Amino acid sequence: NAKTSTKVKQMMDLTFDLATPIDKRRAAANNLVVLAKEQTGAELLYKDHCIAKVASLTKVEKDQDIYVNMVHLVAALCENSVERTKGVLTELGVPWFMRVLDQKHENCVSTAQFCLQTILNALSGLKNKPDSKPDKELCTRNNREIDTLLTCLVYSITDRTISGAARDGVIELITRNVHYTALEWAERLVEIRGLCRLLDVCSELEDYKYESAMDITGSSSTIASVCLARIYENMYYDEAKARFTDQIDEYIKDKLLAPDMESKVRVTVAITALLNGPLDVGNQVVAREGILQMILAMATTDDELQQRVACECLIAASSKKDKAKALCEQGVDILKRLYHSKNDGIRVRALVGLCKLGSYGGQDAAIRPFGDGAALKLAEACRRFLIKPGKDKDIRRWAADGLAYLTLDAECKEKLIEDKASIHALMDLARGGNQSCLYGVVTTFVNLCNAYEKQEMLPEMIELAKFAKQHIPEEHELDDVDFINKRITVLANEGITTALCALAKTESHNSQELIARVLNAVCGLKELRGKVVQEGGVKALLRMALEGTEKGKRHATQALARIGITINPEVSFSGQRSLDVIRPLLNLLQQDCTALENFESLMALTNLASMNESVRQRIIKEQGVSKIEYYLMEDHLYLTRAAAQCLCNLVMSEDVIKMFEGNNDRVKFLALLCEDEDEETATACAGALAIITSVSVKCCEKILAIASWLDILHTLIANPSPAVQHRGIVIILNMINAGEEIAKKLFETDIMELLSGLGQLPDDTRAKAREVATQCLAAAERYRII
Repeated sequence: NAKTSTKVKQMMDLTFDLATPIDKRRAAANNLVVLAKEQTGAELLYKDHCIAKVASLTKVEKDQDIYVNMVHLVAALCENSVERTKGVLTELGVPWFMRVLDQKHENCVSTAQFCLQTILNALSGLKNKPDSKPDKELCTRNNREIDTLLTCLVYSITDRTISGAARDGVIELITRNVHYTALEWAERLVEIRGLCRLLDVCSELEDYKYESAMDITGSSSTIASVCLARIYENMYYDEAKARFTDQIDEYIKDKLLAPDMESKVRVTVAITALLNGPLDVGNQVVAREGILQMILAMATTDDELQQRVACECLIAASSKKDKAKALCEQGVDILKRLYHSKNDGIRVRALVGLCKLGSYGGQDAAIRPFGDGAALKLAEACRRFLIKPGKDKDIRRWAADGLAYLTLDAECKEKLIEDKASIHALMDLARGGNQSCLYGVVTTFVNLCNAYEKQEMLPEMIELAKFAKQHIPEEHELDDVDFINKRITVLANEGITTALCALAKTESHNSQELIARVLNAVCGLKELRGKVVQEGGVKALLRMALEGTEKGKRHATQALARIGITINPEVSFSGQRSLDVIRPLLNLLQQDCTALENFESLMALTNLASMNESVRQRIIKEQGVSKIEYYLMEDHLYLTRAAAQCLCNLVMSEDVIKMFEGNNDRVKFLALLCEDEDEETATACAGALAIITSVSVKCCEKILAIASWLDILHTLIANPSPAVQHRGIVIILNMINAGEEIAKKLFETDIMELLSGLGQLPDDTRAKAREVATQCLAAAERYRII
């Protein structure tokens, strides 16, 4: 370790003395390198009081590049070290990270969050790997620090010291970690009265700032609602959902005494955020009570502020098919009135209120919603708000909430996709990352792509769904297809991938499902796969494939499968990515997925298995061999080919070979697949079995154990496919060379005679087979000399 030590000190130095200029950065970006996990690397910088030097350099440091690489440095050191972590928590305070968050320069928030995460990780045994759970043990030993960490975060939520960006980053951090049960953060947070604190952020008004104000962003109310909801998803028993709703209920009662306008305006804005979050709780609260009456009342006054706020609440109240049919009675009349307001922000909100109510229920009567031209009319209204240059505002967020409903209508989809100015407006909105417009904009995109969940018809006899099939069902009926594709193309072409990645920041599984639907839809066109990759699609989809809705994950995985088929995986999935993706892809191989999902998975896995022994290795450890194998027994013209082709790349790993050596019919069935009518299927199999017999004497024996293996070997030798026969005679050589007693069973049959017919002949179509055959005869000579 002589070497390492010296460089460390060389770099430590260059970095911290302000002499070295653009030389400083070299040391930094490189400093960070040497720690990278490597213990004998970190152990030192910790020991040469690096943590301290970083605390000095950072308060003075003005170059944003060096500054960031410094925080990475702190993270690198904590990584998987309870010690250096505990140690680091003492030398800088948790509040030192909470300051990196509030630094108002670029890339701070992501990096701050990465340390905090790394810290939370080391303390609890969490590894920064997909589907890692925390060590129950380390969660007890360090529960003091783990908890000191949570309480820090909850107390940062409403802290008026920090700016919006940082508040978001904090709330996000909490959303991400609440679900792990060995941490009990869901419960622990509800004790510290975290819910009230989240609600406080929700009811912070971004327009009119009442005297008591914290700095927020467009995404603050949304981000906070998703948190509220995620926390509730983890109130497991009935008693815990109790404590939750009770805390909320209480928080409302409190605000509703001394009901000045501020107190009223805030409670309703919070209730709105609460419906748009944990819906049941939102509803149990609207019930108790006559807050419905209170809202209607506010909507009826003549102050545009109560109007505004009350609309959003009405709009939010309608999120039940049940409580909307119940709501129209009284409220619709107010909405129609507000729909006539000269106040743009009010009109548009009222318009969304009405589009939402109007949307139920376009399956039931089979009769489409907004008949008789209402759909086109309302859409035109939304178009005008969307383009409206006159207010450069969040009036657009609502225009698009509107189109998320109208766009279910065919004619509407079509006007909209023709309307380039509006497609740009929508792109500019998503591109601007503002989380409050995700639902509207992305749903509109889903609609235009026809990517909404179709009517799912399932089979009696699931086990037979794929058997013997000779064709894979198109996703769309033939009339629709070309219009749909023209549409998906105009989206892809105005950079919908970058725009959605901007939004993918979200922690909402349901929000991720929408995004995953649109990206899958794009990847459905091979010509567009290129773009998606180059606009950063793979990183987003990979996250979305590992954590989300069962359906959302599915869509995201299939979109990755598609990219994998067309952009070589050595490029689209290097390097850690090629490993992370394997688990999700194997899940597309299950019986309840579509033949298309199976096929696109098999194809991608074949490509992935071709990379290195490392990716093969992950495929194996995840039970993948048997999951893929299943398809060889369907007589499916595409599924079986793909599976055979994939398997032909797995046998490159000796560990797979050992599977063929065991007690099973892997060698049997692979040999029988050699007689397959489909050339490519037969080629992959004889290829694979050639590879196997080339390295496994035991496998050559298993072949001789097959019912009428000689019949099988005749078929190979005389195969019309010059490729199969080449692979086939190679198998025979591999057996001959495997041992005298295998060779002898062979020499007892007409095989050697047969093979003496394929004499050497360099320029022939079958030159290769002739060559291997000549060597077969020659091998049988070595034996006879003895």
